[PDB]
Amino acid sequence: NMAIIKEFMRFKVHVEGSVNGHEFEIEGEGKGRPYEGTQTAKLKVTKGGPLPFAWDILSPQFSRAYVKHPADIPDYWKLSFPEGFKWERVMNFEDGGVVTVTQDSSLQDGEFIYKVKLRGTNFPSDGPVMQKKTMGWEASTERMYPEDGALKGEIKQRLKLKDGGHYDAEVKTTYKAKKPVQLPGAYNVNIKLDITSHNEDYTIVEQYERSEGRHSTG
Repeated sequence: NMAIIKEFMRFKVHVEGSVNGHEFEIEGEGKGRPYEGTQTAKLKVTKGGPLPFAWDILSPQFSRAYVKHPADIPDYWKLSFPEGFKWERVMNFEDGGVVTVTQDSSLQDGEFIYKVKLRGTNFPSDGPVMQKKTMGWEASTERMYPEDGALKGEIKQRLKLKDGGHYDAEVKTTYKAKKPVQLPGAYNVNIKLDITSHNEDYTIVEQYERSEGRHSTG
């Protein structure tokens, strides 16, 4: 797979979603160094803009081919190619907001292709998501473990707030290769996602993300 997952790779992403009933679409493209764990993306809202909610609930839904791993931890996402992988995620925010996501990752014409579907519900109208009071994610650690023939990850994820403090989410994701792939044992993925630029109404947004697997035993 080192022959097809090159040291520099591009991707395209399409998102269809709704948050508290507000429909939208995003198209974007990105690039990065899969073995170094780094990538950038530029996203454009193509339907439903400007979004009446915080961009930050969308940013983690877009790119698992770009996680650096030690040589002795199998990289489940890279090994799944050429066929690729899918994932499903649930985010429970502390004020009762919920985001559920499904995703398909494939490799076509030498680029990764990501398709995301998202449903956000039950965000309070006066809360930090619908009032756009958030200011980016703190760095996170996703605790990975194999279960039921799939790879699971759990995160206690924290969103900075305008007026101070944090807004918390509990996140669980199941990642599933489209063909049999060697599952890793338990380990951690450290993630930091930054919004590097955006226009005033967040209809054009650029991101940078660093993701690195680390042993949690040994």
